[PDB]
Amino acid sequence: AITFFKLNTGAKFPSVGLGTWQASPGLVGDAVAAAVKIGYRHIDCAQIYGNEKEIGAVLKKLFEDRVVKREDLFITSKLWCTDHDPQDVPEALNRTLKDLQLEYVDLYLIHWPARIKKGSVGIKPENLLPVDIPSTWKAMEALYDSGKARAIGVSNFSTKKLADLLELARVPPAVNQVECHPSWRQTKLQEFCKSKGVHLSAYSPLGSPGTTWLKSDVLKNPILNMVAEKLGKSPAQVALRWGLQMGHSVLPKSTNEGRIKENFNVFDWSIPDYMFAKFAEIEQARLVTGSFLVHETLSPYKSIEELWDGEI
Ligand SMILES: NC(=O)c1ccc[n+]([C@@H]2O[C@H](COP(=O)([O-])OP(=O)(O)OC[C@H]3O[C@@H](n4cnc5c(N)ncnc54)[C@H](OP(=O)(O)O)[C@@H]3O)[C@@H](O)[C@H]2O)c1
Repeated sequence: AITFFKLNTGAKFPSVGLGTWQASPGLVGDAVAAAVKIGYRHIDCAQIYGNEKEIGAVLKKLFEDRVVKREDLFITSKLWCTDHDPQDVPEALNRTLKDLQLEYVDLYLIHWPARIKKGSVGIKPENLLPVDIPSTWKAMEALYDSGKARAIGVSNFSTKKLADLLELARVPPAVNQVECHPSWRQTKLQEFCKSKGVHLSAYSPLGSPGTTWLKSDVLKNPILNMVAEKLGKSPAQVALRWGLQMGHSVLPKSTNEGRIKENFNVFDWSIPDYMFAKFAEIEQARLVTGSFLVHETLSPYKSIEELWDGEI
């Protein structure tokens, strides 16, 4: 069925989470409510998504109304690039906790391996700062030690950056949340993660078709669509079930009730082995390049290639 994965802390991580990037403050509450009512037990959040207060207000209502108990939900949030200095780390989590109306998060992630100055809404390369992941991770470890974050992890870390952190960390990252879908399979990183006991969690598992500045080609892939037609499932369902069968969690985002439901119905069927093999020939390209962190003169990362340590 593949309904959860065990983290290196022992915690059960539900395998399908509701994504909330680009879910507006006006729509995200009803989306979270609908998702939890349908059976989702995992919500992927971030301070930078601009909607944690609205998520918190609905979580409060769901708990009060006895739809779910806090202990049965898995809530992830992420430390934004402005808040990597160790002094700023616990303040950043405390703001997220206040907004989400929680006493702890189940998972707290370093969102990207980069620092940015406070004080611009927009990102400009002038505001990029030198990076110090070991120092930031030590501050994350204190949040884990105190129970404010029951698990800590990273996001957008290449194999090399994750390896470098693992070599020196006291608390190993529980999760590395990265772009992963049939057009960006991440087999190298997944294998490394598995060997080290780190769970890989897939963002943009549908290829983020609603993002205007990305090509919308993942759910249109002919191999994927043939499998969908043969099994009587939607292209999104096939993409999601594929991810589960590859051994990673998936974080599909929707603000539409029907799609939220559709995306969760990925446990009562499977992609048969021979059909599954066909996915291996889908052309590969990374959609989310992290170009906002890349600059020839002003950044620790002079190119996209450097940001991903060649994983492009
Ligand atoms: N750590 C990171 O740096 C990072 C980066 C990117 C994403 N993420 C996380 O991962 C989540 C998922 O990634 P994502 O939001 O980029 O994209 P995604 O989940 O791959 O795709 C979401 C898009 O697909 C549409 N959609 C959802 N279900 C569908 C279905 N059944 N059929 C057809 N279209 C469907 C949505 O529209 P509707 O909303 O209208 O249904 C939306 O436009 C994010 O929301 C966020 O939580 C993290």
